Amino acid sequence: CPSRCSCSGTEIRCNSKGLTSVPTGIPSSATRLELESNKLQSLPHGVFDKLTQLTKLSLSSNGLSFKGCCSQSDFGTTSLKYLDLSFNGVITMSSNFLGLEQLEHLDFQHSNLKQMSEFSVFLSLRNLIYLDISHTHTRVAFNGIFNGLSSLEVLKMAGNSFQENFLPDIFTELRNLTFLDLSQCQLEQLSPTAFNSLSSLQVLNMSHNNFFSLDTFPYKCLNSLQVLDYSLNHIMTSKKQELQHFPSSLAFLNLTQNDFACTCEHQSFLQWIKDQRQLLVEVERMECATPSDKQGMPVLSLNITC
Ligand SMILES: *[C@@H]1O[C@H](CO[C@H]2O[C@@H](C)[C@@H](O)[C@@H](O)[C@@H]2O)[C@@H](O[C@@H]2O[C@H](CO)[C@@H](O[C@@H]3O[C@H](CO)[C@@H](O)[C@H](O)[C@@H]3O)[C@H](O)[C@H]2NC(C)=O)[C@H](O)[C@H]1NC(C)=O
Ligand SMILES: *[C@@H]1O[C@H](CO)[C@@H](O[C@@H]2O[C@H](CO)[C@@H](O[C@@H]3O[C@H](CO)[C@@H](O)[C@H](O)[C@@H]3O)[C@H](O)[C@H]2NC(C)=O)[C@H](O)[C@H]1NC(C)=O
Ligand SMILES: *[C@@H]1O[C@H](CO)[C@@H](O[C@@H]2O[C@H](CO)[C@@H](O)[C@H](O)[C@H]2NC(C)=O)[C@H](O)[C@H]1NC(C)=O
Ligand SMILES: *[C@@H]1O[C@H](CO)[C@@H](O[C@@H]2O[C@H](CO)[C@@H](O)[C@H](O)[C@H]2NC(C)=O)[C@H](O)[C@H]1NC(C)=O
Repeated sequence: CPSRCSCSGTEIRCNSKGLTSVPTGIPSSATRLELESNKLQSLPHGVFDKLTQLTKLSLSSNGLSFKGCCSQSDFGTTSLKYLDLSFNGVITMSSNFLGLEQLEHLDFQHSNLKQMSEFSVFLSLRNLIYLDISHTHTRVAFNGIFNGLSSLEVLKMAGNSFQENFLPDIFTELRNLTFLDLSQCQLEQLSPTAFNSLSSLQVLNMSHNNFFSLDTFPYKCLNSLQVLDYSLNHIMTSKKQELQHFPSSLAFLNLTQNDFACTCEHQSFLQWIKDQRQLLVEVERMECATPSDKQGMPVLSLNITC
């Protein structure tokens, strides 16, 4: 077993050891390798060339930058199923996962991704089930960003942003999605058809965007949806005057910490909000932001009159 590592079968873990270099003598038989929470600032060229049996690799939480990710030439193996490069430096995409088509789990969270959003870099990853590109300084504009991800079930993309603060139809190929995190993306508007193909979606996180309205129409097709998180937006009205119901599958609607406008101008919307009581969570944290004389009051404890 390499120095400062723990070995079990073909698995090697060398985590939180303050390592500045990759341990020497890692055997070619290794199938899983974790070097997480260390101080690796660079990897010598072809350091992984002998690790041809690797199915799992995590380099999470180091100071690594990749001038050309990601390919079998970068990691030696062509049988990688799990790659975690989260909490690192700059990751530039020069190769579209050449030789890494077996990937099932991919994590880039809190690393600065470059040359990804303008292209369809995931085109070959027909087996990918989990993708995390949260907080990657990604500006979404090109609609084909996720082309190829037919099998995807979990998509986390929190802490990014969209051209024109607009959510386009970027999920149309992702029919197997069960979890979608779009929180903290500065969103203000969405395509009415953005979620129409997502019949298996169970959790949709829209928390801490910049929406001023809430409607039921974009969620009409979401007949597997259980949790809808709209906390921390600026919701005070709806596009449509006549709001319907959310899908019957829905169990939780989070509207806490929205800047509700408790005025006669929004009597109808607020009445509809009251009627969603059985869906709502922590109702004490649903408070009026305006007008001044009602600021801080729980929305459900108010009867607005004109
Ligand atoms: C927010 O509003 C609700 C409902 O609004 C109704 O309030 C009543 C008083 C009336 O003006 C009506 O036109 C409104 O639509 C308030 O809930 C109601 O509270 C009153 C007073 O406690 C209840 O009245 C009582 O009714 C029973 C018979 O049902 C009588 O025996 C009593 O004498 C008494 O009059 C009424 O039942 C409540 N409504 C129901 C059934 O939930 C609520 O208090 C109010 N909140 C505030 C303070 O803003
Ligand atoms: C708005 O309200 C919803 C519903 O109460 C909150 O959703 C909750 O979010 C947390 C954190 O994501 C979930 O906890 C997670 O649970 C799974 C196990 O199911 C576990 O693997 C994770 O480690 C984590 O603990 C929780 O399940 C979820 N609640 C429900 C009922 O779905 C949400 O946090 C609220 N939003 C904000 C910003 O407060
Ligand atoms: C989407 O998910 C479903 C599972 O709900 C996949 O369908 C299964 O596919 C396997 C073969 O890999 C079959 O053995 C199962 O019988 C299928 N389940 C049923 C009953 O439909 C489907 O392949 C996934 N789609 C993609 C493109 O990955
Ligand atoms: C939606 O995303 C937000 C973050 O954008 C989640 O809220 C955070 O939850 C974690 C627990 O995993 C806490 O450590 C943070 O303090 C929370 N942050 C905020 C914004 O208060 C939220 O849990 C997500 N919702 C769902 C349903 O998963």
